Amino acid sequence: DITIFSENEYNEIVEMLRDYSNGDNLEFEVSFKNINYPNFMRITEHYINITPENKIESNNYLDISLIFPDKNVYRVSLFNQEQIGEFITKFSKASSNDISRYIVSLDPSDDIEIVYKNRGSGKLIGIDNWAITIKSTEEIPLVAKISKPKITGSERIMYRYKTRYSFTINKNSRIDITDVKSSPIIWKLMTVPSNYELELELINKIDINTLESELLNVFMIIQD
Repeated sequence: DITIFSENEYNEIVEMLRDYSNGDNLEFEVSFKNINYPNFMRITEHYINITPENKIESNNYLDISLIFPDKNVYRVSLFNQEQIGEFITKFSKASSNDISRYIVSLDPSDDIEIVYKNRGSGKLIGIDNWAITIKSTEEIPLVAKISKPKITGSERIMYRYKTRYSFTINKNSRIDITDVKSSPIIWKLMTVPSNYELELELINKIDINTLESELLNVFMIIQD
């Protein structure tokens, strides 16, 4: 019998879980900090071997994030491997203004996912003793009427090439483990050293005690 949350953290997260179940397009995520390569290998191997095939989703994609002055983000995800290659080749010498103009011109499809991340609605709680962050953010999917944000020329761009493995451990939870190549420069991206991201993403609201037990299970895999 071991606890993750203190009394104040428990009560604040309970309110976050309530807000999550009540608001449209809200996501609830528990991000694990300082995941390195051997952790990545252990986690991926652990879940691939025991998770049923239809509950395993594997995706290679490029996330282009346009960060506006208000700190909000317009993010385009390209899933088609050839379009990723064409984008990298055609825009390697282009300016941020030229790239941003092309990014907002793209229309959503099965290979192109678009989302507007309202970081102002963001609620973030760090659990210092367990190196995790509990976050709830609004992510509005722009699918195929779309009213896109205006390009002024003061946008910052961040590129993230991701190799993601997603495991649906039950009806309300999903483990996302990702090998990420991050860079604000296009031609550098595919060769920059990988950072590793691990998250427990909710599909539906759960009791905080169920959240505690699920997080403890992930910590048990990570720990040496």
